Amino acid sequence: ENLYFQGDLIVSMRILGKKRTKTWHKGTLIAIQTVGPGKKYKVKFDNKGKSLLSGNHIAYDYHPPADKLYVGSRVVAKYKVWLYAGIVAETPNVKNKLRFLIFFDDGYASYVTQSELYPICRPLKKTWEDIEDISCRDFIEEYVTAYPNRPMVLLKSGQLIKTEWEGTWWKSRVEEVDGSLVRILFLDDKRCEWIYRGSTRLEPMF
Ligand SMILES: CC(=O)NCc1ccccc1-n1c(C)nnc1C
Repeated sequence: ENLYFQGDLIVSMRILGKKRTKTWHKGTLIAIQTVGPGKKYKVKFDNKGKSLLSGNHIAYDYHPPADKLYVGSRVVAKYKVWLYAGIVAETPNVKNKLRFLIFFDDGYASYVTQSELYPICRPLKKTWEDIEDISCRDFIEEYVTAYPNRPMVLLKSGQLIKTEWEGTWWKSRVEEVDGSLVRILFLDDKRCEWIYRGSTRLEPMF
């Protein structure tokens, strides 16, 4: 059946849609289709294209209030400017300077503000089940379900550690700590990465 209304969605509303590049883009909802118990959403993008999308691949074109976001919430966030999907890992508190921690689907971790987030319209019941990479999906499942139990390593600037990258352990130095993230300098290539302090990639004991 073709619908005009579905929950709080209405044909002709402004929306974000996921493209095949995995980046998200502004568009208009032009149709809502039911296929059995399933639903699909047709989006005409502002520049290029039409797509027929599942409800976990569209997002509202506004910023969610803080009270609607939980650990595990499925969101689209500004990525450094692209829009990319992720999962809320922390909500604002004193220890993170009132920011949201986002774990992006590709494994990137960043603190963002509410103005950098868009809520996904119809997330999966287990929100991590549409993460493509099984290693990434399993980490997120474990993190979200164990929360607020979060084993982390206490690191300090200047500390020498080994950090995993592409299957091997590299000599590295802690440059800076920002809440639950640590900025690691790899000593061989002298390049930095922000890493979650509960990552098994971090080995201070060697
Ligand atoms: C940069 C970061 O720590 N992201 C968290 C994360 C989120 C999802 C999947 C993997 C990871 N991860 C990476 C990448 N390194 N360790 C872990 C855990």
